[PDB]
Amino acid sequence: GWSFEEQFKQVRQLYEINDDPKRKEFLDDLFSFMQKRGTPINRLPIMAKSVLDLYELYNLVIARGGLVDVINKKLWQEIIKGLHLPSSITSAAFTLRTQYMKYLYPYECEKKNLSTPAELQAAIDGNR
Repeated sequence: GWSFEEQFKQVRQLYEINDDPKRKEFLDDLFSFMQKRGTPINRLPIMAKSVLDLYELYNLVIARGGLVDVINKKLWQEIIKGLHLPSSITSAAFTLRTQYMKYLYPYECEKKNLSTPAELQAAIDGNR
């Protein structure tokens, strides 16, 4: 069974990444909003000696033009390329969008309000 405290200590190493005020303040705001449940994100795996920085995923998403733009254009390949998969490419694309949707879709919309969950379905419906 996967222990919950294991995901908890993984969040502490995220803050230890750097004492930069921008990164520290960002984590306090993002985790605090989703803190409604009280637990961190979905999971935080460890890459060799590096930790999967959530900040990197968000910065890459905006660097593209918006999560909805990425879904409708299906530019998940660009983010997957940065997150080099081992060699099995499991639900790599699917795994990224679901965890983001679980606690980062409201946060992204709150910070920029790129679009509404209504038109998002139009973007998701086209993919299907």
